[PDB]
Amino acid sequence: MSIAKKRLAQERAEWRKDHPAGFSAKYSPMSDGKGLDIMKWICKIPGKKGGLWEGGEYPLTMEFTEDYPSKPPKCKFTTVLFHPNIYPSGTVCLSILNEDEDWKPSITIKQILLGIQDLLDNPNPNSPAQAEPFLLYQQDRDSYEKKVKKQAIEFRPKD
Repeated sequence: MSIAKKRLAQERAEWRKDHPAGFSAKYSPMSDGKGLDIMKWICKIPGKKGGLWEGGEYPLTMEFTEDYPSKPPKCKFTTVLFHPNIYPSGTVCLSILNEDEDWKPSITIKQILLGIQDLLDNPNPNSPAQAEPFLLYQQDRDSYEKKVKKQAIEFRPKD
């Protein structure tokens, strides 16, 4: 019994018990269609009300290794966001997701997803993972805010 999988099952159980509304966090379907992959989760983050990202839903994967809760998961936005701290790969750059910075083993999935949501509204000037939104954020905020708002519309759930 892996200690990673033991922890992940608890996280999922707790998540179902209580989680923020509008968020989603599930095991991903395995490509062969046979059951779910506990080591790769598919998540959704709603734009925070009142922020630039409001109205959007942002799909993100969390991939865990057998080293987890010791090592953080890797979080990647499925479609890349126009944001200073999201790499062109979609990968989230966030101190609590860095084992050499603020990652600690007790941190929950809920805490990660809320942390990332907060990041969306509050970019961090020292870890710029994407050059142009970082540039615009610093020097032409009005233009940044219009591009972000436009994108938020693009990520509105289908209807």
